[PDB]
Amino acid sequence: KVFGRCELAAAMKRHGLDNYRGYSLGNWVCAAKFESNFNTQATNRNTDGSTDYGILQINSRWWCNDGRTPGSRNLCNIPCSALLSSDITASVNCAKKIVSDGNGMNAWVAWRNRCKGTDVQAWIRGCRL
Ligand SMILES: [Cl-]
Ligand SMILES: [Cl-]
Ligand SMILES: [Cl-]
Ligand SMILES: [Cl-]
Ligand SMILES: [Cl-]
Ligand SMILES: [Cl-]
Ligand code: NA
Repeated sequence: KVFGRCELAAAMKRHGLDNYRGYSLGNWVCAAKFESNFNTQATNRNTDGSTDYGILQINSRWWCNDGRTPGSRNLCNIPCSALLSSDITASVNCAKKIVSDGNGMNAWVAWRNRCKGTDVQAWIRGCRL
């Protein structure tokens, strides 16, 4: 499922991401934007053998199980495929866990490089929320 911008904002908010751990909706949507282009089915293989999954490109090295990342953990306790669903609940819950890990949204390299310190609220501007 490729979400529209305001559609994803709405879904993220309904799942309590809005201002979760102090990050406004604009951050999460911006992050989704540059991480996956709003596509629940986005995957990317990393050089170390791990894989990024879903709308927030959650990584199998720590957070999910894809059965093909030797030495990895499954801290969100889900198969990585659940992160690819048209339903963002799993991605959202797992993201709440990541963003509490100690380093906030810096855990997403695209957020740090492309969203952090920008006018993130542009990302939810005009959305009926
Ligand atoms: Cl699609
Ligand atoms: Cl939309
Ligand atoms: Cl915002
Ligand atoms: Cl991650
Ligand atoms: Cl594995
Ligand atoms: Cl923080
Ligand atoms: Na894993």
